[PDB]
Amino acid sequence: IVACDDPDFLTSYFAHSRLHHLSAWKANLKDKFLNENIHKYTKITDKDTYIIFHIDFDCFFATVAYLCRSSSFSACDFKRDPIVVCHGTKNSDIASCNYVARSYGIKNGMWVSQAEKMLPNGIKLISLPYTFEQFQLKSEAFYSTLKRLNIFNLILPISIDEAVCVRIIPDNIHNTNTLNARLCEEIRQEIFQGTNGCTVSIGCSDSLVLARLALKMAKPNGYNITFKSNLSEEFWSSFKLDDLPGVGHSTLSRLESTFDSPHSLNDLRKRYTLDALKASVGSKLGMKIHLALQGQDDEESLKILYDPKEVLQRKSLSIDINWGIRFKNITQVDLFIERGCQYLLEKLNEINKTTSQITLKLMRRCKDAPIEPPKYMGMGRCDSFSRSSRLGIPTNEFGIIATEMKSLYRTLGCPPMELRGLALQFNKLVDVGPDNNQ
DNA sequence: GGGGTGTGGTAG
DNA sequence: ATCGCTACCACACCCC
Ligand SMILES: Nc1ncnc2c1ncn2[C@H]1C[C@H](O)[C@@H](COP(=O)(O)OP(=O)(O)OP(=O)(O)O)O1
Ligand SMILES: [Ca+2]
Ligand SMILES: [Ca+2]
Ligand SMILES: [Ca+2]
Repeated sequence: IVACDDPDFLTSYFAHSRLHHLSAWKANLKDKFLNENIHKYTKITDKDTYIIFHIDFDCFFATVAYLCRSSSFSACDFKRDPIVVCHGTKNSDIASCNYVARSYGIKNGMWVSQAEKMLPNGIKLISLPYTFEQFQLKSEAFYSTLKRLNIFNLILPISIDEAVCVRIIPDNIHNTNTLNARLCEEIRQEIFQGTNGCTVSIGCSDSLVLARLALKMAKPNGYNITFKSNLSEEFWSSFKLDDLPGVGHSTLSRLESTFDSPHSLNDLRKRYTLDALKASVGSKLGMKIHLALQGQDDEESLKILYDPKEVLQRKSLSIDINWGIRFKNITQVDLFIERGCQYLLEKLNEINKTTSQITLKLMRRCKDAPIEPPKYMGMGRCDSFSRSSRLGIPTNEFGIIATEMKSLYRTLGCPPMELRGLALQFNKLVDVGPDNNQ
């Protein structure tokens, strides 16, 4: 039990937080891409022709947590039991669940107590603990396999368990689906072997957006090849609106309110007009969804193909702690800001950078919300407040940054006992080169 | 056109 | 108990 006023809190929270791990793993994968390719341009151009293989472990955490589960939990079958990965017993997030559990309607992000109610009396919910180190070792095997194949002009990391692999098809060369299905089946089999029993699915197409939908269609433990030329009403009628990239819960609600609750991408595409779409969800997102409904990528999503090094370059750096924040006085808040600043500066120094703009953001208990929320140590219902500050010259100096961060906190007027969450952000970073003279 | 701010949204 | 992170894109409204 490490409390937020304990010097070890940040270490212990990050050690347990799957969302921290996902974000740290992604950041390390992007920096490794930059280093591996530091002397390899490997350029893709608008005139070039390519195929995308979008590869993703099926229920990654649940599959690995099961394969490596301790003897305390020997009594469960992956193919017949509803398995979830989570920390606790009641208001604890399901990090991952297996397709059996999903068959009952259970979803990642659900609380355990909610997913228990969805099980007909008789079947038992099996909760496995996280196995963070093994998640990363299986991932290592995965990215190693992908590299060893020497069949992709570009291997873009998406997350610990997900990558977008680009193969250039030269104008002279003739591609067949015979070749694609075999590349698909090789990848799936090598990864199954290299990871001791983990399965991936694969979407294969000639746009990023379609490969993504093809991969959704292929799950679980399969692969799907759907090119622009293969599009059909049958295909579109198989997807929900929030299967589209960029359509999260708020965009879904606006789409359902605007276009009379479509229930498939076929409904949406038979009903929309571009302008009504941009009116409902925004101009750029509107155009993106419009092009997506043709199977086509937008300008922003193509940039990762044309200049992946610019895209994967880190432009800001931050920490967010919105769980376990219970402080009594301004002294302990200041100490915590200081610990956060030191952590962020250690990271900033590891990447040889300075920052010229910082932000403090906080979560303050809603005036009518309970002091202790439903979730143990949760932030509960909160109001967000944020303030930023431009520095004089770029810096990595703790005295400048931590003092300004503590000043920013004071300007937001949040009593320490009402504090439920803090983010510390370095919004602009500057390169440190060999010449640091004035 | 540029830059400025604080907020909202998405994603594994 | 329980570990509700974090990068980056977009927008609204603001300065001349
Ligand atoms: N909040 C979260 N959002 C997404 N993934 C999360 C989250 N918390 C934990 N995870 C885990 C679930 C996975 O094991 C891993 C990668 O996420 P993701 O690929 O979306 O899910 P998944 O592999 O369990 O299911 P799917 O087969 O649908 O991809 O991260
Ligand atoms: Ca996955
Ligand atoms: Ca994934
Ligand atoms: Ca989506």
